[PDB]
Amino acid sequence: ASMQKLINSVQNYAWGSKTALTELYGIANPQQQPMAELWMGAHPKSSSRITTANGETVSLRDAIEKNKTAMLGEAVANRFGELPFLFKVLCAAQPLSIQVQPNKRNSEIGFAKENAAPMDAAERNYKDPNHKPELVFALTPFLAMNAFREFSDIVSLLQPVAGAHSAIAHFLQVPNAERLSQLFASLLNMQGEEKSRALAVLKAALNSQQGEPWQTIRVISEYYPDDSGLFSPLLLNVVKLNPGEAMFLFAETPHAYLQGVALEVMANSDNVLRAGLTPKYIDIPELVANVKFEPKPAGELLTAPVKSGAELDFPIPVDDFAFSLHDLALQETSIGQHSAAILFCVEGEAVLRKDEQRLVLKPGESAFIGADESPVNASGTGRLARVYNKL
Repeated sequence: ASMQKLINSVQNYAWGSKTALTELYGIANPQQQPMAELWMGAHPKSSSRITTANGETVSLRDAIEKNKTAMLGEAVANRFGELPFLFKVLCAAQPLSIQVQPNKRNSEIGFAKENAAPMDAAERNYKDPNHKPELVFALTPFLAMNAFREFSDIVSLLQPVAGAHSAIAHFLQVPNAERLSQLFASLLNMQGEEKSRALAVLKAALNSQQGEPWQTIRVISEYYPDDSGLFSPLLLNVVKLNPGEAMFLFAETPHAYLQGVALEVMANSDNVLRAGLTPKYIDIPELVANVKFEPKPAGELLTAPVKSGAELDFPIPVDDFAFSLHDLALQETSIGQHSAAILFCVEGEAVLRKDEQRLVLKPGESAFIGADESPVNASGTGRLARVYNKL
């Protein structure tokens, strides 16, 4: 088959929505399980599968291993040696942890620092030496946090909780990167009476303070009542993405997914440094060494796409992946790339054609197109999301 309909894995993590994938796409869930992530790719823990001329399904990862140049293209093959991204539908029924991704050089350093002394333990920050760029694209209204607010923005939000902790008063007297870093670390490091004081003062402020981000803190607090993370909407931008909007998650920058359904594209790494809204241990010094305490203004948070014909590209400052949306109509458009691609039906209904082969995708279904099989022609109605490499 020139085009391969994907059989995909759904991770049933405890935080997933019991309904989102069913409401959006008709995906069955009779056991009423939490369906947290739908994986499109070649991850070894749970690769997508494809069907052979034969009738057998095979791992997409194994099929790529067997024919890398043909499937990935020479460029991706020689640079990555594998499908360099994982593509997901994320369906957060509750807020998730704050995270930070180290950049490439520090991932390499950290990965070698740690090898020299316990793989799947919980002081293991670097499970690998790859970086982890990500893009999120909203499928329903998507509440997230991303990056530090402008300092005057933080100063204004902290005033009502100045008495919460002395690190707050400290930042207020001189609101700079250094004191923001001390504040961030002190908040995460709070214990016992120090922490309960800080949390008591924050909970009370929620009665005197209306609107955002206070409202966001209320939402988080239903799931994380004793977490120092509750201060983070006062330091970090809270953003509500409308469906069709995207944000690229830069390295060294805190972020969190709080509510709603999105597509996510990432490079392949299981590194994560957590920075709150988690019960796990956090290595605060390592976290701090990997955060850029530089404000990001709200106007620069969303990725500005570029529209050319039926294609809306989302420019990504990283090589690991690219991402585009394709408006479908009756007349075919050619969708071609020098890499492997995964095409995913966001809404409507797509007919892919490659010569005589016709493959129909309904919303939520996806197909893999090997490098040797580009281009394919698309028609129908709605939109197709495409993940690929521009290299």
